[PDB]
Amino acid sequence: KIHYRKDYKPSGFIINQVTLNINIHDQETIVRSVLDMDISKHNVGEDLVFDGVGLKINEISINNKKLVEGEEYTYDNEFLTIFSKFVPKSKFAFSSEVIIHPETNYALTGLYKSKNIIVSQCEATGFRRITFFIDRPDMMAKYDVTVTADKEKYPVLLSNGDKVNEFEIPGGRHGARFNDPPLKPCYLFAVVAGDLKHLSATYITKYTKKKVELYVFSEEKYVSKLQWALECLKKSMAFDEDYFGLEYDLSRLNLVAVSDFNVGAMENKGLNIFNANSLLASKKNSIDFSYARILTVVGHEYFHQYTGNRVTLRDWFQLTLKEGLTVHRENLFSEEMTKTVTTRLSHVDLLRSVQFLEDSSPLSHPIRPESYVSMENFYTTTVYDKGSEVMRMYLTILGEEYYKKGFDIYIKKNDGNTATCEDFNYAMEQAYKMKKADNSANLNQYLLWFSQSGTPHVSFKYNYDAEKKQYSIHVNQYTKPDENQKEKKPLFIPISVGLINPENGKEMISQTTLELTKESDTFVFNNIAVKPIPSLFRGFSAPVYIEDQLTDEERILLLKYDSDAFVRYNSCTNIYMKQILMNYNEFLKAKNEKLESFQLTPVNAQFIDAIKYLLEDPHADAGFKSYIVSLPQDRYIINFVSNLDTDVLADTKEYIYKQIGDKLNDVYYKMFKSLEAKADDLTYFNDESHVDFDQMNMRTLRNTLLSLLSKAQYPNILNEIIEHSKSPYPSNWLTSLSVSAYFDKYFELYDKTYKLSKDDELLLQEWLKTVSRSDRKDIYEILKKLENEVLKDSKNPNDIRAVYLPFTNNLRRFHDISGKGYKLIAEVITKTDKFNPMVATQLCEPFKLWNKLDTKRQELMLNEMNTMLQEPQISNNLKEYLLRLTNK
Ligand SMILES: CC(C)(C)C(=O)N[C@@H](C(=O)NO)c1ccc(-c2cccc(/C(N)=N/O)c2)cc1
Ligand SMILES: [Mg+2]
Ligand SMILES: [Zn+2]
Repeated sequence: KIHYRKDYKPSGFIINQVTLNINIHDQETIVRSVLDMDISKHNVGEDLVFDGVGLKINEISINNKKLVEGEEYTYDNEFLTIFSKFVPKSKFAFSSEVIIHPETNYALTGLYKSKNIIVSQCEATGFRRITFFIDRPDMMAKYDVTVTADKEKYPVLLSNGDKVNEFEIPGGRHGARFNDPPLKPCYLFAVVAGDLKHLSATYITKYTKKKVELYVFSEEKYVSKLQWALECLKKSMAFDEDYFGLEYDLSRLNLVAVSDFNVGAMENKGLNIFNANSLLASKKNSIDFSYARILTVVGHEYFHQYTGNRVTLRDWFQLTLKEGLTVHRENLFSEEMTKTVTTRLSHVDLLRSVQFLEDSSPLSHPIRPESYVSMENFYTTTVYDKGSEVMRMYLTILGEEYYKKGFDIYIKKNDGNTATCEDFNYAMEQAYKMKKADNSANLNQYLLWFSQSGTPHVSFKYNYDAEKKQYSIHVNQYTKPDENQKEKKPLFIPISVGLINPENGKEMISQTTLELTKESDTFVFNNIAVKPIPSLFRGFSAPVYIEDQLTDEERILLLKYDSDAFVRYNSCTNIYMKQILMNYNEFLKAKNEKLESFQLTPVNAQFIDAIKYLLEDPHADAGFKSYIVSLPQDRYIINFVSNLDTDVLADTKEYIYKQIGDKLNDVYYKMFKSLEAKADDLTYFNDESHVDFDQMNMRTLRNTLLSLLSKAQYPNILNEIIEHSKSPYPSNWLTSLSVSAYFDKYFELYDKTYKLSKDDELLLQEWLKTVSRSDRKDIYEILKKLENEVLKDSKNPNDIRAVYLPFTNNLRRFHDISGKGYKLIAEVITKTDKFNPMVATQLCEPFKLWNKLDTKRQELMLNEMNTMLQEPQISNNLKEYLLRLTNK
């Protein structure tokens, strides 16, 4: 069935109180539930219909009268229908006892078992897999939850709210009662049982001086990997206090790591549950990225406490209101904590590669969709990351002072209530009126950011009159028509701009944000002493395709002398892209015309000189340096090429890398050697509280340079690779594995790094990723080895994703013209879909670009998708996803 946003209507029923008894046993979990219910004003005497998926009914009742199946109710394993004539017309109690088995729940939705932990996951529609409920976010209720289990196996019992009772039970069992008086939607319900060890701390709030108990949990084996997460939690609480003036309102907050998790983490009230790879880390057993990952994910779930938990959603179409806004708050947090420009750059890099691809694919949708079949296919990079950019633009338009005012209005006005995207825009509009100093100013046009799909294209024309010292910027915006909107409307686009004097590299004007509200506009500047080079969309001030129309000479100057990190980064990107497009077409024509000889346009020499200039600047950011020596992501490039021949693009990249390498390899090597001391500094290796993001960036640079030098077969570089494998940092000795791919010492380091990784679950998954991403000619044989020797029949999403997803980024091998890469992944998708439809859909990501490739590869991918579609036992999740992707 298809749900439509305009069709929203309040339920005809009210659920005031939920009283749960969850009794966990060896071969079953018995769930007893009493729902104190009422009749709403929207009731028209309809049947009482509960959500309830895969529940085994022992008994159901109304006001303690046992109901008879068939006569008074029906249950089709999805909906429990109680005929209206048996439904009371005033306040009543609905009770039920059902049986579920978390032990065999491999979908990881509802209540399930992860190794030796019983854990729940209810967003979005997972609560209905635990007990009967009107499973929607506008059904707010109070929760009284009791959990019982075997004491030896599950000594630690957790749920939302305050633990009010702990008691022993005959037969070596024990129970714990949790009462949570504040109203909440059921997707925020959580329960955890297991042999958990913890680290703890006490946090005192900034303004009201409230004592908050912080707990982080994991299995005993990995308790030593919990410290950084605890630090991140404290940092998160501090930032929301310092930036937004928001304090935590509960007495206790628990973070819990589990090994089997479909996503990163979940913001269950007082009981945040994490993928282990997004909470656990140690410097000996984790790559550098884990530390940024944990900071962001812990921060993300914490910021949800206000934007998501205290102010909730009216319905699932408003998802971006809590997700886009929280990612935004998460990004502000991370930028403040890392104090490096690459943090912002990394988010732009992800958006413009992954989300832009989605936005131009058949899966394209606005951040607030008008319809859905599977809400499990709703949680997208569009909703999250474009949503975050849409939320961030409010800040750019209003400035920090008035944004904080607007955000405060939103929280104060909607605290303890459901809300919609209109509620947030309204709050922002109030601050906009204050800032603009007139009550006529509005943000009605801004709502189009929520409803209109596709990536806007913004192009520029420039003119300078030396006589009148007058400079103008003519701006045009354009969004391609798609299946969502035949006619696209102009958006409110904020363009943060600077003007650089090309003669001395100085700023010519103060900080300025151009407010483009029409299809096109001309912005004029007086008293401009000399023809400037425009610095456009500073900080990437809008989620758009930027077409600056600058010469490479101008882009080089910005790269060298502009103040804004993104514009420098983007100028470099634009120089690369122009080169990539030119060489691609040259290679393409040669292939098509079967030429015996042809010419390639060399890489701009002045550009190479500029890279060398920045690399040799001691005061330049190391992380920034790693970006400029790296070509744009393949998934970014494909947005600019029709019928992309992946082999030709691979040839293009290889030529460009070799050209730059032929001039800069000596510089690369010199830097790789000189960076070693600070990058691999071991001083704080045994201090899990000391995290230096600048240092980790230096390792990123070294490992990027090492990769370039290895591919280039730089003289005696194998020696460097061998010594690199002896480094204590996993980021280094895992890099040594992947860069050794070009040498016969590869399988030696394969065995060495495996032995180092095999005893840590998360580290082994990083090893799998490194092997999967290895630039090997025998990569298919290697994958077969991974399946037979390591992966086997594991149902762990982390294991499966680790083995297969990095390989799909192998431009040359995954897109083998035989189609065997497409066939391989499709088999894994179909296989995975049998027990975990959600992860199966995640594994479909490489097919998202299917209609952007050359016609042969289009046919190959389409055939595999249609083959998957013809699987008799295909899930609703996978089917709907593939149907949309293939325009059926
Ligand atoms: C930060 C990251 C995106 C990695 C994450 O962990 N997000 C979760 C979140 O919002 N935590 O607060 C997240 C991501 C997806 C989902 C979700 C919920 C329901 C369905 C689906 C789904 N079907 N994805 O394909 C995905 C739930 C939580
Ligand atoms: Mg403070
Ligand atoms: Zn979230």
